[PDB]
Amino acid sequence: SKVVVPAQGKKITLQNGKLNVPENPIIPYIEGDGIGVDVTPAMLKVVDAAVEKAYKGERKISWMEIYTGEKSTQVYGQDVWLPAETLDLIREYRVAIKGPLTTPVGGGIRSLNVALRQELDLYICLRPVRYYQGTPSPVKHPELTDMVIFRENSEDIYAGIEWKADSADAEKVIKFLREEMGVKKIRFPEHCGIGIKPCSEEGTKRLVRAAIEYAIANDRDSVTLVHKGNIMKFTEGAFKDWGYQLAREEFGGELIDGGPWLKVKNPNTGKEIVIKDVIADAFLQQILLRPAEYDVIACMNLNGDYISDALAAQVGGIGIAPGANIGDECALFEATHGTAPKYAGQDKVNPGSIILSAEMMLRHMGWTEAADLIVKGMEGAINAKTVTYDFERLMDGAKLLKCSEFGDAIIENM
Amino acid sequence: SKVVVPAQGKKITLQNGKLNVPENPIIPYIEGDGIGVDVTPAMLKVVDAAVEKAYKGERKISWMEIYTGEKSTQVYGQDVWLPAETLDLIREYRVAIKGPLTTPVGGGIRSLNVALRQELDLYICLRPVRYYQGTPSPVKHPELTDMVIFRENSEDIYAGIEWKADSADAEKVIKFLREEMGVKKIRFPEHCGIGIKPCSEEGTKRLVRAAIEYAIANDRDSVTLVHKGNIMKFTEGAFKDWGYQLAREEFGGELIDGGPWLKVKNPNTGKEIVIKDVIADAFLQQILLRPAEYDVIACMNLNGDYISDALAAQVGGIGIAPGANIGDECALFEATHGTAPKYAGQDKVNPGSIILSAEMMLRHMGWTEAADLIVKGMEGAINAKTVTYDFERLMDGAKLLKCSEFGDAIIENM
Repeated sequence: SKVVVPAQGKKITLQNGKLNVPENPIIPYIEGDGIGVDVTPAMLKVVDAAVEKAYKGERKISWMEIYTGEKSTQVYGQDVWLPAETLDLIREYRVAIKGPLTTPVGGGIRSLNVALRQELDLYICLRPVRYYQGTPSPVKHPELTDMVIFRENSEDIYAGIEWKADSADAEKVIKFLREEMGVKKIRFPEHCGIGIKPCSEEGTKRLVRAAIEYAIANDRDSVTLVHKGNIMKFTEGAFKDWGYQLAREEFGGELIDGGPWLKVKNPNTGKEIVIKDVIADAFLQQILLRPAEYDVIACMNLNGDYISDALAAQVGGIGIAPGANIGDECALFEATHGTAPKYAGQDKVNPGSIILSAEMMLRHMGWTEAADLIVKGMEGAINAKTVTYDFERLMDGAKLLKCSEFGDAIIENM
Repeated sequence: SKVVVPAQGKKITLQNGKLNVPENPIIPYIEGDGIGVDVTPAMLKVVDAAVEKAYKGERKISWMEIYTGEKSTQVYGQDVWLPAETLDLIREYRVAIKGPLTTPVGGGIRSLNVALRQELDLYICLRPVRYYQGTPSPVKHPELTDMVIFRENSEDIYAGIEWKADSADAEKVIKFLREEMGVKKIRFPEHCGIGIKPCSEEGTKRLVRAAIEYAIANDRDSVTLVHKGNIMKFTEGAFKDWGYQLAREEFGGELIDGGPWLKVKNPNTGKEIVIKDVIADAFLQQILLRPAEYDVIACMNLNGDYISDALAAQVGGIGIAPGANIGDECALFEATHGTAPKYAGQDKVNPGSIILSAEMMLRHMGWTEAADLIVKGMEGAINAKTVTYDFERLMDGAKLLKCSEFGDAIIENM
């Protein structure tokens, strides 16, 4: 209604579990608030150059701007932070990409990023982190990290089910818990905020299924379920048990030794994938002390959030980390950093996160050649030490480029 | 009843908020399971040598063995994992120290470490992590880390309030949430485990009060409240607000700029302590990229658990990290690693964690001189590269010592 659909261009189609991508597909993109205004132009330009180069003019993306966040209020009026038609158009066109998003405080509005994930049921938050050679790192051996995070997006304490301390609601559920359920374990029931943490069998088996499938499809070496199940036995501990059950039941997993670990034989390469688990606080230690031991990671919402952020900091990628939210019906790729408003408009932040999320978008579309050209350009620009301000402070002998110029340096190294 | 109280020795007394420690105090110690049998002898020997050396024979600790874990079942019978009299004797003698503890699976027994914390109301889990010069680290600059963690021990998702998927209880509380509370946000209400996360005003203000007091008493530079309050507004977000409120209300904090940060003037040194906050997933990134910016940390149960484990791994201290659980009436110091049963009895693991928890025990007793002699010995032994197997693998040119021998190397460097 305020989105103008491209006169040239055709919709991507879902023909039962498989995307049928035209040569001129319409992709919705949400520009983003703050530095979204800088990074999103850089990404439309390097993706267009990559499909122009890979398919020699045969394929072209028809970009369609849709709205969410601060820009949606400037287009539809001060009150609409998430238009109902963004949800519809992402549902419809099947794959979209977005920049960083401002959620307001003061108006009872919960996280717009989490709102897109939950409203469209994009239950997989897929976070690849690997080291790009030559980026400045805080750790001695960042090249040892090559992990892919499958983070559950629809349950956990992130579902936003909670009531304020002293609210009627809170008093009511605390009354129910003490009187009807007989819980004598809340230390101070007065002036007490309550949050609910749900974890279901359908919710964890659909994420774990995707993670092992990823491992079979890319011959990864192992799937690690991370959980804090020694203290949270019926949510986090249920996650690890339903995860192992699904690897036994659906993937024909077998005990290594006398357990608990399983082996899944990859029906294509013949190799064995280890399904193992590790407690989430020892895992935060293990990614720093033995990163080469881990590969594909499956975990719940909160932990997945912490794990990816922590891993992206050790490889030097806080600003170049890609991300996707995938459901059965559509996928939304995204810059995983913030709106950074101090820099907005100055053309200086790193466009690397949304550009590498656009390669994940291309790869997902089946446009592998265009997608390999972007990570080829990326490696080259960083190796050329022809870099953005955030990488040049930490590097000696680098050449400082603006946001837009690092975009052309990715195209030059293609 | 099976503990034999020392014929020489006198009880420590609490004479309103202040410990009155005799020259020959009786300290309860729980040996611990697994490698507890190796580390706890090393710690009784280096602590005795440190008080012998510091006070030239005037003071002496009367050690009294009490029981919890696997050894309690061998003393009181197969079913008693936590005797009621351990709780009483730690209450009574005021300060105790313990080794690693085995909680059994199969018998519905929740975490014995968490059980001591909650049953004795030791609401502060105090975790100091600093770098000891010359220990092998995974990061380029471990010397930049010097933080003290104040982790809330009595609330959060760690209170163990939860019900299994498909249990009558679970069905009942999910029914209450959907019908009586009108929650339409649980994605899959069938086959769903539910955990409760409580956060009260009394529960967070008593931890934050201790953390700022620590900062005033040791002239630390700042207190950082870390929380995941953008998604969990009424528990984690209530934590940050009640934390700032208590710094305004009780410590006379003032806005820096137009907020949100506060300044508290230290009434002894005149210096300003910054009370600031940072979201918990960006904080896991910040301790690796800018560790010198942070000092005293206050946080809730789960986050505190993750933060300390992560910080102890980057300074090379997964096996030398000290810890305490402090309440208003008693304190329990502890090895913060596991029972490690494969090595148990072999005299090879690092006794550094329980020894440095014993210096925190000594310091807490007011026996500062004996406590400085232990960290003097520690620095010396590690600097002499006269070290235990876990540090020698990662070091070149080290001399390998057994557990007991690293204990004598701490005494030699005293």
